[PDB]
Amino acid sequence: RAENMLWHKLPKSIYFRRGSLPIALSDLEGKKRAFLVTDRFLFNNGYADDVVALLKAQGMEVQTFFEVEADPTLSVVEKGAAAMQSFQPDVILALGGGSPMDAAKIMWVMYE
Amino acid sequence: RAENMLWHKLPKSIYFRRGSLPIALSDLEGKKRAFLVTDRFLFNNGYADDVVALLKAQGMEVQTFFEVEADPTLSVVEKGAAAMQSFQPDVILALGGGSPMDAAKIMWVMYE
Repeated sequence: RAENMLWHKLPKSIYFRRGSLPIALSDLEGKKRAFLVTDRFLFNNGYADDVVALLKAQGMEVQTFFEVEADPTLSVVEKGAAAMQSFQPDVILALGGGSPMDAAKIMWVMYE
Repeated sequence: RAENMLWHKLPKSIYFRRGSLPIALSDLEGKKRAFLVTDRFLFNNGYADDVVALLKAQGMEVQTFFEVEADPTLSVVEKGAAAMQSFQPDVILALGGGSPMDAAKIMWVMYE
């Protein structure tokens, strides 16, 4: 007979406004390698260009990965993992809605 | 002319119940050196004994510091900093209410 543990834990760091992006990423000093996780629709739009330009702003070796559809598959996850672990990036950029981010996380940890 | 940043940031990890202590500190594996920050009243009570016993539970090189009164002083802060930086602890244990904790923080960073 005994009692339990309940929980409340949060990510440490969050930003929120219009035009956050530049002032949000301003504090990104010497993190050197970067990797993009996104979808080809959004990457197709004039959106990824913005962030890679801001990555050039101090100049990062990056590569866009827009190769996830509506779901994590067990098929993109390993190609993305293999590609980035070929790259050995040191910062991972999750973009978008639903599938792009979490699959990244997964293959992210697969890099670890 | 431009807009600003507002904020919301939190410590990552918190526990909350009755008898948290053992199940809270259970996840404290190989952190090896420990330092106590407390007051001589509370240390005088049968309270510090409990935590140092649980520190022995896997066995930590620790030392109690109960030498702060109702306030940070500019006098205890440096003796505590000097003592711990003689010890080089790697985990700092803040105990109590008001003055004991924050002064620690201060001299904590003075160690850094």
